[PDB]
Amino acid sequence: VNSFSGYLKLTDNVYIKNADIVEEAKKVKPTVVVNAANVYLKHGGGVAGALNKATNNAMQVESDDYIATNGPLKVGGSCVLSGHNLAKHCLHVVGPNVNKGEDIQLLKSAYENFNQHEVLLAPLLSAGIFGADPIHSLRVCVDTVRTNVYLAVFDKNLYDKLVSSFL
Ligand SMILES: OC[C@H](C[C@H]1CCCO1)Nc1ncnc2[nH]ccc12
Ligand SMILES: [Cl-]
Repeated sequence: VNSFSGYLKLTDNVYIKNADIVEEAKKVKPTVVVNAANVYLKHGGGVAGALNKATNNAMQVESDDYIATNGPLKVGGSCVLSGHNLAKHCLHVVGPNVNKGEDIQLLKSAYENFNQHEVLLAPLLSAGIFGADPIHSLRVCVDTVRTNVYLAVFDKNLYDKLVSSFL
């Protein structure tokens, strides 16, 4: 039993809800919140910009030190950093950004990072401003993640479409 509430259950392990991920994490304080990151950990917009704003830019300051030490992530890769005031940890995961010409096949690799964590709050990878088809991202999530994932969907019209179209 966990404290996630109001989710629709899609499979044995994937749950979904219409929610603002910033407000969800603040309420639940999950062990792991997933950020929709880029390889530079520059948290400018979309989920990333919103999560960073909620930390009063502490996420960005931590991220800049991480990059200065380690260099950029790989597309499809991840790193674990602090969750600041939102969660114990933030798993920064880089899904392909179609608006940059990145290979959509890397979306499965990106979701594989979730399997290193028993329970996660997360957005749909490569959705929103990353330019991929969200119905596709949900399908890859369900077919790749085996741990317990609670998916927050910002857009109301999008959430209803994912549920109604889910197989
Ligand atoms: O796939 C990531 C989605 C994409 C959106 C853009 C259009 C339809 O869905 N973004 C977010 N999902 C959940 N919480 C969020 N908080 C801030 C942004 C955000
Ligand atoms: Cl977005």
